[PDB]
Amino acid sequence: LICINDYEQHAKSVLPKSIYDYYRSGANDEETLADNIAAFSRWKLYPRMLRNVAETDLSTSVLGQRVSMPICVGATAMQRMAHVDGELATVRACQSLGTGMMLSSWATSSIEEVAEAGPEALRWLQLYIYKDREVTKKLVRQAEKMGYKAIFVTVDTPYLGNRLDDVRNRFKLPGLAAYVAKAIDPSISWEDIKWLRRLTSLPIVAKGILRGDDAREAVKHGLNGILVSNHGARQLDGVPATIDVLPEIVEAVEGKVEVFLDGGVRKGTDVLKALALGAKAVFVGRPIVWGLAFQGEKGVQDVLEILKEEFRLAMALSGCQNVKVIDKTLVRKN
Amino acid sequence: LICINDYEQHAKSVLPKSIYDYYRSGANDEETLADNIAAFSRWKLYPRMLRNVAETDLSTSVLGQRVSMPICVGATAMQRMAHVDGELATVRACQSLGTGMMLSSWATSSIEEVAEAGPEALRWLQLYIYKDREVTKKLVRQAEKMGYKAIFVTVDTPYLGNRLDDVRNRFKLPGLAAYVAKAIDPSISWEDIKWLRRLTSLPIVAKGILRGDDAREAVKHGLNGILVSNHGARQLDGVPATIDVLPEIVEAVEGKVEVFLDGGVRKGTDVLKALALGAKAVFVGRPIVWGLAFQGEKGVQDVLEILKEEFRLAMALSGCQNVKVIDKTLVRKN
Amino acid sequence: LICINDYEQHAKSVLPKSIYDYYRSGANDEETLADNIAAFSRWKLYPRMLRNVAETDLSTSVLGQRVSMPICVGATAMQRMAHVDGELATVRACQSLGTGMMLSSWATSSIEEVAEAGPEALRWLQLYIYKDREVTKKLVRQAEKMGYKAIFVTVDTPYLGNRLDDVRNRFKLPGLAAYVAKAIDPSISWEDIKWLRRLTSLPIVAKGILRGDDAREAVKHGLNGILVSNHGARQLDGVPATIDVLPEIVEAVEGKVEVFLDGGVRKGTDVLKALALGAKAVFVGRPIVWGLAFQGEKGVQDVLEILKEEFRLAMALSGCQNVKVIDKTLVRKN
Amino acid sequence: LICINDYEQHAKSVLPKSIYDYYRSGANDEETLADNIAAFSRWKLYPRMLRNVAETDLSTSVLGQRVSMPICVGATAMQRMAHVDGELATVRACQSLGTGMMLSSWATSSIEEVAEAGPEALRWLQLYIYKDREVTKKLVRQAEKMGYKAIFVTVDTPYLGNRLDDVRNRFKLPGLAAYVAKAIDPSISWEDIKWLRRLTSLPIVAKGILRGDDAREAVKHGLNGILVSNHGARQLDGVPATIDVLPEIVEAVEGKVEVFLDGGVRKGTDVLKALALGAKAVFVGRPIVWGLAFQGEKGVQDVLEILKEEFRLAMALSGCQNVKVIDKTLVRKN
Ligand SMILES: Cc1cc2nc3c(=O)[nH]c(=O)nc-3n(C[C@H](O)[C@H](O)[C@H](O)COP(=O)(O)O)c2cc1C
Ligand SMILES: Cc1cc2nc3c(=O)[nH]c(=O)nc-3n(C[C@H](O)[C@H](O)[C@H](O)COP(=O)(O)O)c2cc1C
Ligand SMILES: Cc1cc2nc3c(=O)[nH]c(=O)nc-3n(C[C@H](O)[C@H](O)[C@H](O)COP(=O)(O)O)c2cc1C
Ligand SMILES: Cc1cc2nc3c(=O)[nH]c(=O)nc-3n(C[C@H](O)[C@H](O)[C@H](O)COP(=O)(O)O)c2cc1C
Ligand SMILES: O=C([O-])c1nnsc1Sc1ccc(Cl)cc1
Ligand SMILES: O=C([O-])c1nnsc1Sc1ccc(Cl)cc1
Ligand SMILES: O=C([O-])c1nnsc1Sc1ccc(Cl)cc1
Ligand SMILES: O=C([O-])c1nnsc1Sc1ccc(Cl)cc1
Repeated sequence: LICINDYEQHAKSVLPKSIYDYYRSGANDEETLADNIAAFSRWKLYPRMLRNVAETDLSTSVLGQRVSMPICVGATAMQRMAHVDGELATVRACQSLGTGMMLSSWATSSIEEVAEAGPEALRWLQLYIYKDREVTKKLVRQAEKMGYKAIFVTVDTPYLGNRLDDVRNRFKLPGLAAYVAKAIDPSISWEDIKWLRRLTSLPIVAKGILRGDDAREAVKHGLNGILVSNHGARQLDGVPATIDVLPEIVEAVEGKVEVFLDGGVRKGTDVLKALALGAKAVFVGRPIVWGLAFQGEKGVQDVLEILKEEFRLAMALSGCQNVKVIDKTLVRKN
Repeated sequence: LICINDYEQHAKSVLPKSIYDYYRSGANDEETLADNIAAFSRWKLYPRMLRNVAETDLSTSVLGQRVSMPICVGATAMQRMAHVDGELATVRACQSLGTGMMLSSWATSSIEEVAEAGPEALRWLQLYIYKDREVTKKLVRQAEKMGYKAIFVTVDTPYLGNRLDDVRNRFKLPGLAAYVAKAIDPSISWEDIKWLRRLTSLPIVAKGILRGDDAREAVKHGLNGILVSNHGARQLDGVPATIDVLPEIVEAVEGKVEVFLDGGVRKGTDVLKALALGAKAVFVGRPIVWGLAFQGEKGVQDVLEILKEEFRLAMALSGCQNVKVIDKTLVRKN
Repeated sequence: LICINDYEQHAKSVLPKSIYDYYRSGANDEETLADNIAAFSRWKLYPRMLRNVAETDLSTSVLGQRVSMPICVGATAMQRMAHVDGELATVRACQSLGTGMMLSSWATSSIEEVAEAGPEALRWLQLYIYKDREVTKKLVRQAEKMGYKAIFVTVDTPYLGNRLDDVRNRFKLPGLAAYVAKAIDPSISWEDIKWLRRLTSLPIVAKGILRGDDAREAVKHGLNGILVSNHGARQLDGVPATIDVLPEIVEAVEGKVEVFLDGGVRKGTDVLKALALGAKAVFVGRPIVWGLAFQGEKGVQDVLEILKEEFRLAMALSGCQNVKVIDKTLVRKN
Repeated sequence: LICINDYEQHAKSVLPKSIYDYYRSGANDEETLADNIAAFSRWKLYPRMLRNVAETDLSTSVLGQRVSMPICVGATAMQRMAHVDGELATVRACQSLGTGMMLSSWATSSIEEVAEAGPEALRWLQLYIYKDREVTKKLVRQAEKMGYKAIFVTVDTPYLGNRLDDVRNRFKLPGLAAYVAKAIDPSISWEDIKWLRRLTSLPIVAKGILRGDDAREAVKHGLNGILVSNHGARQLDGVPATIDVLPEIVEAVEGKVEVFLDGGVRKGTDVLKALALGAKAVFVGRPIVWGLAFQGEKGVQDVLEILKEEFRLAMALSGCQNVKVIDKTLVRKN
């Protein structure tokens, strides 16, 4: 297969409508789902010519840890619905490639099983502050023990988003909105973030910030990064594309913490634009799932290599031999 | 049924083309009809994270009177064409929900019958200043006697709008433009508003203002609110979407009177954007009619509950525990 | 028939493709043809409420002469291809309605025959400065003798525009680009306009100006008006919609001469927007031809009455009792 | 055939999908391919009236050499795939017309064979700085010996662009990305341009610059022109349309060297807009290939004459008797 969009159409075939719709969906009318993609098109590239691009180096670092490319795997729940191997395939592919994986909450594999499947792979844990604070506490402890290098706290889901396709055909695995309400605490504030900060010395990244002020607030509370994310357009519909908010957030943080982006990344040029606008790395969600549905582990590895090569070429044609050379002048919005 | 747009398609089935077309239509080319919806999409949401949203309270007040949500039923004529119960179903549903209903002119039920059907429901009367001033005078007196809490004077209809579908297949119930010309006085000015002001101490709201200067003029003449309305895009085609004019009107009124909006509200996020831009409450027109055509009273109650829950979720995901927390920074226009 | 767009589809039926295509076409890719219509949609209306609109008066004046409405018939060549009566039907309909007609060059009726068919109708002559100056001279003399009240000099056609459909199927009546090259002088400058000015004391209007500087130049050379026109999008494709250039031209002329508009007028609201932006009257081209193809004289009269009533309603709903009340604040561009 | 777009559809018929797709393609999603065309539509024309346009003269000069029109043939590889005569047909047609041809790298004809086929035709050579510097050196020497009047150095291809259709069906003539990597040196910098400058006293034009700073840098290094080009949208997708970047480049160069444009030119009005924005001449790529596929030499000659006449008419209708009269005020962007 040639590009990421071919993988989605192949996953559509191999997967039951019920399950493909769950992975594909955005919230309500899917205005933001469409805009995550479209916004990248509105950012035009202004490449520099005649720079030595012979040995294009894609390596960078995420929160102190080296990675082979600024493209890492984002947290998506219930990966075993896409392929029998699920999270284990994902993490093994990340290991092959030298990139990191964010293990999702409601993963279809344990934190321990993931660690063992990819012992040398870079691993981070995505987590919610649950009603039962002890559950959050145990997860953090387990992540520390099992060699996970960061905690991503998702802050944009006091309740689960209203995804129309999920209701039209009811859904379950051994609706979804009720399970979230029982477990995830809608009352949480910056005080509950102070608690999480004292709970661990691991780098914590606030996942799902879309506002400048909230970003400054994250910095003030001693967190170590912002993942600019609209939760794959699955939460509040009508929020801007994450590539559009990224500038405001990059500027608000004033270089004090690393800023990352997910939502809409499907091409090498997407990666380049995000890094030009100031993101340190990007995360992909759906593309990994589509890879998984096609060929499990080899599917994920293929998806990440297609993105890797596309990013290498896009870097080369922009006159960027390494990631440190990328700058704001490479992009301008129409 | 899941969302408001499903109700319209169901009403299309159950209703004769002649009658569905009457409820659906805008004026001339329906440019504004389309824009009432589309404009909401152009207003993007910038939600705050990590605010306590455990006990989301949707209650507010309209012209001194408490309501359960900032979503109230707008005036639409001839509701018995949609369902045998018409206005009686509508008002009973509003009573169940704790919201208000604007009784329309040319209602298929009397002011007295409506009052009795929903004695404890919040009720307002929509009215025109008719040629025969006594007819207007009696209606006002009746509204005072029957427990109606406000008068909405529609000021945007000196003549009836040209709705193409209404002419293509002639229309009637025991064309429409002739009945309006006989009854509604096209000569009326702010002097006729001075008259209406002295006529009653009930709160009067100017319904159908689209200009800043006209809004200031309404304030100057001692009226108690502005309903920013383009009459469901049924009057002058080529006027802006009401969500677009709302800022100019909110600013022109300088907090001296409450400002409301109708036209295009179909989703919880619509409600949120209107309130963010400064409206106190919104009115829905067509959605109530579609509810009525589907299941009469239960249909209207369902429509309003779908909107209610959608607004609750949208509020929660924006970090708004109550309506007093909503502010201008929640929205920015593309 | 209800609106102007219904007339075009009826004319499509009754006319041979060859002849309908000639009347319909724009130049090259028809970018401007589309934009003449579309631009009107981008101008939004901001109506005033509660102004006495009981006796809406549509009468105004064109170059000193009273007319019943600011909607007049523009010059279109070869009207007998659409209906046996051609120009005679057109002028008789204008007489019925109390509006003016611009007789076209290459009319399928003589200046004398037109004058006799509508003796009391307001008549102007459209003219080119031909290579043979005597032909232009005779036409001017004839127009003076036959009671024509103005000369419209078309200045945007040194050569005929390239209309793709006209070449695909060759065309003729007892190609077209060769006849223009033989007759119309491509060398003409403002000096040839000085000549035309001294030739007659009739009001002369420069037809087809699209630039501010050219408009000032027309004023300087003692002409009496500007018809802002892109020749029905038939000349240079990729020029702006005439409703877009009208502001720049209205401002450049500084109230020294009357300014008119044609191109794209199909609805009453079009007329209103043009007058709001400062035009004194508008001309319609194609709609008259479509009227003619449907019912000859009654067809033209119907077309003009539909426009008349639509303009009356649009005026009323904007709060304009007469044309003198229309002002720039009625419109704002998106 | 009437216009350039008819030629593409005819070439689609006569050519195998494999070969048509190679000539047609852009890079990745073809965002820029579409925008090269679309951007011209966004530049509107503001024609002057009543200027003597009797003897419209289209002649100008490219790098000191007279040409019959500001429309020249751009470099496209492997022209014999389109027609048995290939480059020989192209150059003979340019000779007939009095315009120049840029001979492409990977031409299906030798530099010597081209020179002989069109001895009196204006000829320039397009070239890459190859890994083997001697190959570049020989080409330059040969171009000097064989009467070529300029060297166009393509600077936007350190690696070949990723054209999806080329991979879907593999391609070859007695994939393509491997041949480029073996031959074209991705390491080259402005120092390798200094080398090329000392290598010849022929005018050198930097082909494929899209940035203002890079243009200034080209000027500083003693080059003689900039060809504003995005390589027919075949390299980095998501770069602006060349007509959009042309202003920034024209201004950055401050009249010190001639600036040219290719990419998207299909109509006479395109040529006019490019020259209005400050380009001295434009190059066409694909249209020549489509001409070639239809009727070889007569096909190319037809294509160039259609463009020539369309440009003549567009010039005339703008009030431009010659190319020296074209100015920035003729265009404004929407
Ligand atoms: C199938 C699905 C499940 C997801 N599950 C989670 C989750 O459990 N926790 C979380 O923080 N984000 C979750 N996300 C959001 C992703 O972390 C990420 O923000 C999003 O997928 C990025 O957008 P993309 O899919 O266009 O790459 C999920 C997204 C999808 C598509
Ligand atoms: C069927 C129909 C009848 C209406 N009748 C009246 C009316 O009698 N008086 C009035 O002031 N507005 C009337 N309106 C306008 C509504 O009060 C309200 O402005 C509009 O419906 C809001 O737009 P919406 O339908 O998109 O919610 C009517 C609208 C419709 C659709
Ligand atoms: C069929 C056709 C013939 C025309 N003939 C002339 C003409 O002879 N002289 C002239 O100045 N304009 C001519 N025009 C342009 C019209 O005067 C007028 O500018 C144009 O029709 C207005 O645009 P509209 O058709 O959208 O109303 C012609 C237009 C059309 C459609
Ligand atoms: C078939 C094809 C082959 C091309 N080969 C070359 C080439 O060998 N060297 C080069 O500098 N540009 C090459 N180009 C780019 C052209 O020189 C030119 O930039 C482009 O075709 C202009 O865009 P247009 O096709 O829309 O006119 C090629 C373009 C195409 C379509
Ligand atoms: O966007 C998404 O799909 C999600 N984000 N956080 S949980 C989630 S899906 C989900 C999976 C399992 C359970 Cl129990 C509840 C919810
Ligand atoms: O938009 C609308 O449908 C309306 N607005 N005011 S009356 C109305 S419809 C109407 C109903 C009944 C009569 Cl008698 C006249 C008109
Ligand atoms: O737009 C148009 O159709 C026109 N404008 N001026 S003449 C014309 S059409 C025409 C009619 C007759 C002759 Cl002989 C030449 C040309
Ligand atoms: O856009 C294009 O098609 C191109 N630009 N430079 S070479 C080229 S195509 C090509 C032809 C032949 C060989 Cl060997 C390699 C590449």
